[PDB]
Amino acid sequence: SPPSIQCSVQFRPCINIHKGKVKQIVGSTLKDLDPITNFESDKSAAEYATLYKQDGLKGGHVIMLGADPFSKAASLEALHAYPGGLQVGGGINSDNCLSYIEEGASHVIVTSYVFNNGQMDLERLKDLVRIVGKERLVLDLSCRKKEGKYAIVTDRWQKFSDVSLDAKVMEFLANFADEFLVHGVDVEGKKLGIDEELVALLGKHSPIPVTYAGGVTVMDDLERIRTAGMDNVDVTVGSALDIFGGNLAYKDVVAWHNQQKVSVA
Ligand SMILES: NC(=O)c1ncn([C@@H]2O[C@H](COP(=O)(O)O)[C@@H](O)[C@H]2O)c1/N=C/N[C@@H]1O[C@H](COP(=O)(O)O)[C@@H](O)[C@H]1O
Ligand SMILES: [Cl-]
Ligand code: NA
Repeated sequence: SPPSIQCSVQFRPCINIHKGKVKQIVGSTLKDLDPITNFESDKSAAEYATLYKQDGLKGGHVIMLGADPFSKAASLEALHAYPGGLQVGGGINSDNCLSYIEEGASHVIVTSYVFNNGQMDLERLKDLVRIVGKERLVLDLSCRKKEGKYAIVTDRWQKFSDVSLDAKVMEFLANFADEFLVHGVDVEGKKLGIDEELVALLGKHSPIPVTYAGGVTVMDDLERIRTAGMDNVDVTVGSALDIFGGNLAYKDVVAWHNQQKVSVA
């Protein structure tokens, strides 16, 4: 709870593009293998990107949710507005991963492509690193408590894998990923608070930077990210931000992000 001169928890914004529009939803209600929608807008994804660039927020992510091809064009708008500022995910694979780097993304975020038959596919994973480099790959290990563990979920969170999120998995995938992104899908988009157990896990055993996402609702929940995460876990807020129809002031969340860069001088 008291500040840290060494560590600084980053706010990592998001842009959730579904069927061509910017939305925030309860992602666990997507059934495309109607989702509960928290917010829709016709504002171009490029305007959210420009806002983040203005406030110096780096390492946020654009998600192309679903197969609709108009989501691809809206994502390139945001990446073109904020070159190098955004990670981009949503159906990244071997054949298109490099293309997203060449459109201004700093990273691609991957889950489903590196999973086959419920297992981590080592050869697919090595193909990403070969093409884009580990430094431009983010692995998303979003998960859901199942039989006492955190099972990783694939295919837009509509399939349980057979890999559980634990220390041994993170030590291994860290040889292939610059960073980890982890949604607590049970609580995601539902504006009810966060998963403290998952954040505590991510902060104890992740050897590379890890962003938690899901259910951040009030400013006090940002202080739990610090507390449970031992100042090791970055945090995403989506459905609660006032710019996505919530009650949480985006400007307050930015101020909190800058308050974490504590300088003695
Ligand atoms: N059903 C889904 O919604 C879904 N499924 C997968 N993704 C992401 O897409 C990316 C690519 O996955 P693959 O296509 O490679 O499997 C990965 O990062 C996935 O986690 C999904 N979308 C996540 N959306 C994010 O949920 C967060 C909101 O938080 P909140 O404060 O609580 O409102 C923000 O990060 C939103 O952009
Ligand atoms: Cl699979
Ligand atoms: Na959401």
